Order: sequence, then C-alpha cells, then structure tokens
Amino acid sequence: YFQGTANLTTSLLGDLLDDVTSIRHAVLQNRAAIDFLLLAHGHGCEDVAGMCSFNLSDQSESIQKKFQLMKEHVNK
Amino acid sequence: YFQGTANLTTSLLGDLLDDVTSIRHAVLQNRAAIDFLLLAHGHGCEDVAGMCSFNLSDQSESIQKKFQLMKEHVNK
Amino acid sequence: YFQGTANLTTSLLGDLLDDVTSIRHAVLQNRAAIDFLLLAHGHGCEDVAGMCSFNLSDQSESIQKKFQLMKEHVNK
Ligand SMILES: [Cl-]
Repeated sequence: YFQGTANLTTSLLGDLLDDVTSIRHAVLQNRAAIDFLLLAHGHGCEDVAGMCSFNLSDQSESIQKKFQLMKEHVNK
Repeated sequence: YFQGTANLTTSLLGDLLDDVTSIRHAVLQNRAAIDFLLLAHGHGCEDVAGMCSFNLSDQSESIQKKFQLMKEHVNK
Repeated sequence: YFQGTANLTTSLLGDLLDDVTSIRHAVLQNRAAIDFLLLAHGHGCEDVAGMCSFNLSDQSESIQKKFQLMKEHVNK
C-alpha cells in the first residue's frame, strides 16, 4: 500500500540518518587527530586547507524534526 | 503518478547509499593512515579521541535489505 | 496528504544531500592533510591504503538532477 512504501522509506531514512551522523562525527575526530599531528610538526591548522574548520554542514536539527514530522504523518 | 514519485525516490536513494558507503570507507582508510602517523610519533591510537575505533555506525546490512524490499514493492 | 508525505521527503532529502556533500568535501580535505604529513615523514601516498585516491563515489551529478526532477514532479 502507500502506507507500505511510506513506512519503508522512513525506516530506511532513519537508518541512513544515524549512519551519516556517525560518519560526520568520525570525520571530525579524524580532523582533530590531524591537527594534533600538524602541531607536532610545528605547523598550525592554517597551514592546511580546511583543517581549522569543525563546523561542517550540520543540518541535524532540521532533519530530525522533519523526520519526526514525517513518521508521525506517515504512520498515524 | 505515485509510481513516478516512488521510483524517483528509490533511484535517488540508491545513488545516495552508494555514495555514503564510499564515504565511510574513505573515512576509515583516513583513520588507519592517521594511526600509522601517530605510531611514527611514538604514540598509540589511545592518545587521540576515537582513533582506535573502526566500528562506525554501519547499518549497511539493514539498509540494503530494506532498499531491496522497497524497490520490489515500489516497482512490481 | 500524499503531497504532504512527498514534500516532507524531498525537503528532508534536500537537507541530507547538502550534509553528505559537505561530509565528502571534509574527508577529502582530511586525506590531503594526511598526505602532506606522510610526505613530511618521507613517505608517498602509495605507502598507505587509499591515500592517493581523491575520486570517491561522487554521484553528485546524477543525484542533483533526480532531486530536481523529484521536486518538480512532487510539487507541481
Ligand atoms: Cl576523514
């Protein structure tokens, strides 16, 4: 049914949001590690494109609320 | 039609799953590279937040099967 | 309505595509940083699994056009 397709979509998006959140966290831990290494070479994060930045696209707020709204709409 | 919207959604999700899988793999290769560098400074991965961990959110199993179920449901 | 579910889905996918694009960019900047460090140890990217590669799964073209087609179809 349409409820079928819809519920599959939200289930799937749920899993995918959680994997992407997890990916982002790892990338930022990786960047922090990199900056410690640059430090130990006597270099600052400014010596490497992007390495000072820890404010990635983080539309996490927006996505969680829309996801909730979608579920509540799709499964009620 | 609804089949239209649905088939666009699964096509798109297909591409996105493949890009996210690929991203995760790269992040884990990046972390492995980092740990080799920490090693060469005489440090262990325990000296850097997260650097020992290679078990990221990996709901890949779950997502592939739901994706398959969605396609088969959406396009049959 | 179905337009409801649909418009929520595209809004959400929009945010997610933008976050994933942003993630990928960061991972590639992280890899570039890593390679500079390997260099400073007298090693080439060939000494570390994946570190030479900057051509990640990048189905960005395909996804943007399908996303556009989906919106135009879903919200018209
Ligand atoms: Cl990374």
